[PDB]
Amino acid sequence: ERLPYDASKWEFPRDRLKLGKPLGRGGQVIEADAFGIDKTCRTVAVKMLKEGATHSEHRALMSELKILIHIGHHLNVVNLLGACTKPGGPLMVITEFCKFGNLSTYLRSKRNEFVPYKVAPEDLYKDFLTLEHLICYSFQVAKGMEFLASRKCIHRDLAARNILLSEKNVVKICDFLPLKWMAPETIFDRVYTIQSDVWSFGVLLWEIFSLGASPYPGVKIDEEFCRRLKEGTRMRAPDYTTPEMYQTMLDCWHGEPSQRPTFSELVEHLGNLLQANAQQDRHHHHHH
Ligand SMILES: O=C(Nc1cncnc1)c1c(Cl)ccc2c(Nc3cccc(C(F)(F)F)c3)noc12
Repeated sequence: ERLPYDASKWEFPRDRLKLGKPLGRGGQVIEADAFGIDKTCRTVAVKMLKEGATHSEHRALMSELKILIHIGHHLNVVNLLGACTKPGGPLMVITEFCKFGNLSTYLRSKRNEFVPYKVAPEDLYKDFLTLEHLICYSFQVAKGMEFLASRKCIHRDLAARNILLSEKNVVKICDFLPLKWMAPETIFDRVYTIQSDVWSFGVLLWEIFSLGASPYPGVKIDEEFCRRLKEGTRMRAPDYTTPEMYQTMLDCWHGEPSQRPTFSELVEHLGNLLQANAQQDRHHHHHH
C-alpha cells in the first residue's frame, strides 16, 4: 500500500479485454482475451471486484497488485501482465493464464496415468506422470518460495490449491480447511514467518506425492488434532513418495521452527534428488 504505482508501465485499457467464463469466486477471477497486452491476442486471468463493494476491498485489491509489482518476475510465481486502475471502470489485476488449473486437481486426475519412470517402448507412457514430474514440480515451487523469501514475503497459505500448472510442466505459485496446512506456532500463537511457510511447503510435498490427496485423511479438525500436532504427531508417508522425499517432509514439519530447513537448503536438496532420479532413469532406460 506504501509501494508506488507506475501507471506508465502496467496500465491496460479496459476495452482491450473481452471477459470470458469465470474461474473462481471468493473478489472473483475470470478468464479473458487481452489485445495488445504484450508488444497480438492473448489469454489472461483477470481478478476484479464487484459492483459497490467496500472501499476497503478496493484498497486491498490495490495493495495486492502493488505487492506483485514489488515482488518482481520469477518463472515460478504467477506473472502480472497488467492492470486497469484509472477511473472509468472497475479495478482489475491481470496475470498470465495457466490452462491446467490448480495442481491438486491436475494430479488427482493423473492417478491412472502414472509410472515411476519410462523405458522403451516409451510410447505406452505418453502424457504420463512420473517421479521426475513430481520432484520437478516440487523443485520449482521451492525455487519460487526461495525467491519470495528473498523479498521478505510470506505466503501464509501455501498449498496445492494455490499452485497453477502451465504448458510444458511449469508450475507457478499464485494466491486465490486451512488448519491442515498451518504450523503449530501459527495455530497457537498466530505467528506467520518464513519458517511456517516451510512447514506448509512440507504439507504441499505430501499433497504432490499423494497425487492430489487431502491431508490428514479421516481426521476431524477439532481440538484433538491441534493437540497431536503440538505433541509431535505426523502424517504417514504418501503412496507415491520416495524415502528421501518423505524425510524432507518430516524435516519441514520440525516442531522447532529454526530447525526446519530453509527454502535455499530445499532447492539445493531437491535439485540433487531430481538429478539422481534422472541418472537412475537413464540407467533404467538404457538397460531395458
Ligand atoms: O489467480 C490468479 N490468476 C490465475 C492464473 N491462472 C489461472 N487461474 C488464475 C491471480 C490474478 Cl487474476 C490476479 C492476482 C493474483 C495473485 N496475486 C498475488 C498476491 C500476493 C502474493 C502472490 C504470490 F506471489 F505469493 F503468489 C500473488 N495470485 O494469483 C492471482
